[PDB]
Amino acid sequence: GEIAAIKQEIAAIKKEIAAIKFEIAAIKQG
Amino acid sequence: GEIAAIKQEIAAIKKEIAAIKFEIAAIKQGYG
Amino acid sequence: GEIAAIKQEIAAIKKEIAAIKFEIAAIKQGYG
Repeated sequence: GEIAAIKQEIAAIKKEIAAIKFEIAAIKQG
Repeated sequence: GEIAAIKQEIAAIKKEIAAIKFEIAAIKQGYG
Repeated sequence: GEIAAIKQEIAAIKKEIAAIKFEIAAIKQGYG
C-alpha cells in the first residue's frame, strides 16, 4: 500500500515536470 | 530506512516543483 | 532491481529539476 502510494507520487511528479517543460518552452517562444 | 529516505526525497522534490510553478506564474505576470 | 529502479527515477527527476531551475534563472536574467 505504501509502495503503491509512493509510485503514484513519482508518476504525479513526472507529470508535473512534463507540464513545466511545456510552460518553459512557451515562455521562450517570444 | 531505505523507504523513509525515499519519502524525504519525494517531499523535498514536491517543494521544488511548487516553487518552480509559482516562479513560472510570477514570470507570466511580469514579476521576474 | 525494483527498488534500484525507483532510486534511478528519483535521481533522474533531480537532474531534470536542476536543469529547470537553470532555465528559469536564464529566463529571468537581465544586465543587472
